[PDB]
Amino acid sequence: SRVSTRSSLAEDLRAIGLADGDAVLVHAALRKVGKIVGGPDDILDAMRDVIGPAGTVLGYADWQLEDEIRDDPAMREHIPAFDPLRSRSIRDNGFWPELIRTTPGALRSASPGASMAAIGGEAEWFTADHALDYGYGPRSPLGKLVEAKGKVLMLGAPLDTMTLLAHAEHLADFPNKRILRYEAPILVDGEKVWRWFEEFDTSDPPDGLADDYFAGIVEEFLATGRGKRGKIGEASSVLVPADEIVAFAVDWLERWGRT
Amino acid sequence: SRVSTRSSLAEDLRAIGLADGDAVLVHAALRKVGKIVGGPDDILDAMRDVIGPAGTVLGYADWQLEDEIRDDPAMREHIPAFDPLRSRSIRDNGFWPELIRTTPGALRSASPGASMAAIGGEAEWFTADHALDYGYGPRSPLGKLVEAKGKVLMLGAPLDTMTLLAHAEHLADFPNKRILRYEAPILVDGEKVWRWFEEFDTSDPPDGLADDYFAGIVEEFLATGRGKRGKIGEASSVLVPADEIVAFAVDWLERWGRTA
Ligand SMILES: CN[C@@H]1[C@@H](O)[C@@H](O[C@@H]2[C@@H](O)[C@H](O[C@H]3O[C@H](CN)CC[C@H]3N)[C@@H](NSCCNC(=O)CCNC(=O)[C@H](O)C(C)(C)COP(=O)(O)OP(=O)(O)OC[C@H]3O[C@@H](n4cnc5c(N)ncnc54)[C@H](O)[C@@H]3OP(=O)(O)O)C[C@H]2N)OC[C@]1(C)O
Ligand SMILES: CN[C@@H]1[C@@H](O)[C@@H](O[C@@H]2[C@@H](O)[C@H](O[C@H]3O[C@H](CN)CC[C@H]3N)[C@@H](NSCCNC(=O)CCNC(=O)[C@H](O)C(C)(C)COP(=O)(O)OP(=O)(O)OC[C@H]3O[C@@H](n4cnc5c(N)ncnc54)[C@H](O)[C@@H]3OP(=O)(O)O)C[C@H]2N)OC[C@]1(C)O
Ligand SMILES: [Cl-]
Ligand SMILES: [Cl-]
Repeated sequence: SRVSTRSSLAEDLRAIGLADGDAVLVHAALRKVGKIVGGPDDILDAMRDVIGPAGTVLGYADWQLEDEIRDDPAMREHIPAFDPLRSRSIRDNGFWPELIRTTPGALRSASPGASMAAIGGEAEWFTADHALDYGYGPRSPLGKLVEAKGKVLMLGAPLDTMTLLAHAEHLADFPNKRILRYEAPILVDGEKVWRWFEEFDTSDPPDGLADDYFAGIVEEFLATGRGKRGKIGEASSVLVPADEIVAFAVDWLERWGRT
Repeated sequence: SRVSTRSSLAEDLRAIGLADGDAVLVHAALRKVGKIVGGPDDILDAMRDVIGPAGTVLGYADWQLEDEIRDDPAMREHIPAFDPLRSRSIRDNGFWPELIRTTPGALRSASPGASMAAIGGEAEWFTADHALDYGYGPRSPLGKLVEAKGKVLMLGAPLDTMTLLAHAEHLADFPNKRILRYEAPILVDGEKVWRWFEEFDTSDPPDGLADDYFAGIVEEFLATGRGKRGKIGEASSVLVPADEIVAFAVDWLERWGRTA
């Protein structure tokens, strides 16, 4: 139990594989890092030191609308619409996405449940044109992370929380993919509008698979030797390439689909 | 089991005395408000609905640099400078100042430990020209709140967290006022420099007074029939005029200083 600094976190970052120009989606359990001089913003600052101004740091924001509130007819006129500039990140994703979203210069994508926050050189591209329906498919920050050959850093975070594998759930061809259909309010140029949405279910695993089955896929990909386990401060962390673990996961799901 | 809405919060705020054009400094214990459909941002939205675009909402941000870290020379090069655009509010003041600070359009003043976040029609005036030394005196959002005849809302918050009374502590003529001197990093045209600061002590009360004596002062002020109590959602709340309670508190302290 000793203090991390902005310079200290930068060298831990490089030791795990973070490099110049990297785009990296980060899932964090910030308590695992331990003591930090300047708070967790030192983590994001050290990240931008390593990747430089061309790199991008992302976080999975989502938003705070509860399903039972959304579907309560008495609540309709009182629910604030999703606003990429104002809607706060879902608390269950930890402070990290909210840390990014509230950093000046950061941007947030338009697809509510799948919304990502991004800061850095390509933050505008990663958050632009996010599909409202199927916000985990190719027209999403997750698809663009694969396209740009980005990475995913699990910063102390349990491996089941790697949202990128939901992009694999979208791409993979396996039978009986559940489809969700829901109505939610979104801000359309400043005005609240209720819009119907549809997507593949991301809150429940496919039938047969366990809730934390994302964790097993990550563990299998690391056994291939294409990842990197590393210590960020005091937090056991994993850095994996985005395109390689998506392909590994798509094949994993399609193979299971043929059983 | 009651639920607050932006609409019902605006009714509660009008009922306690918030009005069109007000400037209100808010101290909040948001848990006491109870369930809110849109989360605590409904409170800020309802307030802006009541006071209108000419009104201003404020919160007491401070910042997160700890005294033990600040004074440890082994930490000196690693401490980030205070940046009114990036330094997060001290967590001890609750989510409310950070809620305001991170709302687009909000501004945050320059005097680190005394810094305030503000949003609304006069947020720029309230946060401008905040004195680095004696940041609770006349050149501060607290002084400007008195000047603008603003209000203070304790939103479920304990009455001793009324930071406006530190402005009265600054003005009050009583003997042996403790003066604090400390060094802290700030940005001067976008570059970190360490600067020495001076102010009257706000982390400890005057010698002989309890740590929570602010609360007694507010209660004594309400005992005169000025101010107003009411429920904001489920939160027992207090709205007082800024100028009247400062004059009351300065009188209270100066009369106390003449005893013993
Ligand atoms: C419409 N909304 C959704 C919709 O989008 C859709 O949602 C899906 C969702 O349901 C799925 O969930 C399913 O799968 C998940 C994963 N298996 C489990 C639930 C299950 N139903 C979802 N799968 S994706 C999950 C993505 N999650 C993450 O990225 C988070 C990863 N992190 C962790 O898991 C951590 O373990 C965490 C839980 C966050 C707790 O860690 P910890 O508390 O230790 O650390 P934390 O990060 O919280 O920070 C603490 C320290 O931070 C410092 N701090 C905080 N604030 C500070 C401030 N202001 N200043 C300075 N410092 C600060 C501080 O040091 C803190 O420590 P301290 O407090 O001092 O002690 C896919 C989804 N799409 O369907 C459902 C909905 C509802 O419709
Ligand atoms: C350099 N820094 C300082 C320096 O400035 C100087 O500081 C002075 C300081 O030392 C003095 O302290 C002295 O006096 C104080 C007051 N008597 C006591 C200590 C003493 N030494 C100081 N005096 S003034 C203090 C001003 N304080 C306030 O304004 C706070 C008022 N509120 C309260 O007190 C509450 O009781 C509180 C503590 C906040 C707890 O309330 P609560 O539990 O209800 O928490 P919160 O309000 O945050 O609400 C939580 C809910 O909010 C929702 N939420 C949160 N986050 C959300 C997100 N992301 N999304 C959506 N919703 C969110 C949610 O519902 C939460 O609830 P849940 O978690 O879900 O259950 C003067 C100072 N100048 O000297 C010291 C230093 C260090 O040098
Ligand atoms: Cl709205
Ligand atoms: Cl409480």
